[PDB]
Amino acid sequence: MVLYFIGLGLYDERDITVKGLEIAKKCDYVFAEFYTSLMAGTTLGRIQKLIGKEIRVLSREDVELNFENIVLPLAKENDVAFLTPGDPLVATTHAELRIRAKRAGVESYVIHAPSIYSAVGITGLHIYKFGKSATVAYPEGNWFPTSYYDVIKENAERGLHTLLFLDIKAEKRMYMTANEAMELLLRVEDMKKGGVFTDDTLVVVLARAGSLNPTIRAGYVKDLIREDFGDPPHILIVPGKLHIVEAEYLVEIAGAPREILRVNV
Amino acid sequence: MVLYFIGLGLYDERDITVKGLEIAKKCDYVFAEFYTSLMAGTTLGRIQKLIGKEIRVLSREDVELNFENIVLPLAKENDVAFLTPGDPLVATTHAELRIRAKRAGVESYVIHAPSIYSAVGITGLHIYKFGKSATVAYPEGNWFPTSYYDVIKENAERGLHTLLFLDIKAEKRMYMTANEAMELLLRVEDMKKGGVFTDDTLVVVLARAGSLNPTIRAGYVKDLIREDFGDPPHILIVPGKLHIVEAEYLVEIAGAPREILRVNV
Ligand SMILES: Nc1ncnc2c1ncn2[C@@H]1O[C@H](CSCC[C@H](N)C(=O)O)[C@@H](O)[C@H]1O
Repeated sequence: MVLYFIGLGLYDERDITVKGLEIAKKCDYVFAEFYTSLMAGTTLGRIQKLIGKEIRVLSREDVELNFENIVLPLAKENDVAFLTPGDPLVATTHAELRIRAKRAGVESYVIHAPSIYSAVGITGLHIYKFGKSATVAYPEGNWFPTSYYDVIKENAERGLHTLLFLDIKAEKRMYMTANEAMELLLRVEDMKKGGVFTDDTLVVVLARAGSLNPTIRAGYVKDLIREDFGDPPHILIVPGKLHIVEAEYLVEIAGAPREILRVNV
Repeated sequence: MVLYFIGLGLYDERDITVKGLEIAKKCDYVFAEFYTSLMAGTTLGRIQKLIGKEIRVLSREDVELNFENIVLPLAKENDVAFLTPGDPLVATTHAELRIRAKRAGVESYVIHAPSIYSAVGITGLHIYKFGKSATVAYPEGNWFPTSYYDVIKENAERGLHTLLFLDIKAEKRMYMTANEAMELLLRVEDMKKGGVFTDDTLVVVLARAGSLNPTIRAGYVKDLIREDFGDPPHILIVPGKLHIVEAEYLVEIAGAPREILRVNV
């Protein structure tokens, strides 16, 4: 008699909230997708073990095309759950699935979970200072995406930071790295030459948020473009004008160039 | 030798992640702060009983002035947990505390949890479209702060949504309602006449996020300004131009008027 959208969190199976676990343990059927993001700290088995239910995984197509044929039909006579990495409604199009649920006469509920969108708080950058966000997508064929480049520009002009979700092709097991994302951004700089992303632009990389030992680094592109930030997933951030306290955290915690301390007011 | 920054999540004692609960249980000492925000759906006692540990509450002064004298000493020789509502380090002042830990030769780890900053995804508004964030503060005495008005203006100007955290007098335990916030914004409009917030402005109200039954309502100020959204906490959102999918969700799930489909898209 219900459908639950339950978030699994940032890194491993324990990133689920107690609410989400207690509820998932009591559902009759459990579905999940693992294409919107990457949980590099667990495995399907451990999750199934933690929840104590068989977890039927779905592909982007099963979801996007047959959600109402695969999941909804059961939600009518049973308690069904749909799991996702991080928060189920952040940087996905899952929200519209609630509309399908409604249109099918199924009540739906949402259980949140830690999201990279808020997790960036660990970088020491003020969350309220983040502007519009964007995704650095893989180029395909002769199509060259540049929108994400303009987002950075627009925010930087207001002194705001930019959060850059990195692309992903789960079926191919391809998880864009920050290094890759930086390369792509430099290329776009050649094209537009708007002085947005150069070798002297300060950036911050967060890898494996949620793990006890995430990788947090801040520095100039020229020096990080070649750095190894560990296994994915990675997120890239282009800070705006920094508050002194932010710079302090970047230098003290993310080992950034001690020079960023002398901010330009 | 270890300090754990553990987030308590959105609303009640079950909004902590399994990771945060287990880690908290294995800690020798447990501290908590409830001045950046509160956990409206639970009590200190319900949290203590869930953690199975005595929890010492610290004031703003305790943390901001004597964190190194109250919390860190015990960390140098034990496993200490510092709990906070939401997701740690989303609150501006938190990050600075990791530096203090370092200064004392103490290791600190962060255990994330759902933040309202990311939970707003349940409103159907695309997360990437959220711009700079602001807080609607209660005017007091000869001080009438209004920057939050300019934040809406700059965001909406760029087609971006604006998340407004509503003021909370933690000690006094008073919550600013969305209605109160709307009234304030209508007054700030009469003073700046910038056409940023009026009776015809479309807004979204999210109450008790995290709860299984939050209140998600969308509509024009003139219709919502005196509507009862239930118990706190309330979050107010002034969306920018809407993508049709966002609008369809607001109408179908948040009871928004069909009118927004042609006026705000
Ligand atoms: N633990 C983590 N560390 C760093 N980046 C992460 C991450 N989890 C997700 N991301 C980033 O976000 C992208 C997925 S976008 C979907 C986000 C998800 N709903 C959430 O709430 O987090 C990834 O490609 C990656 O760039």
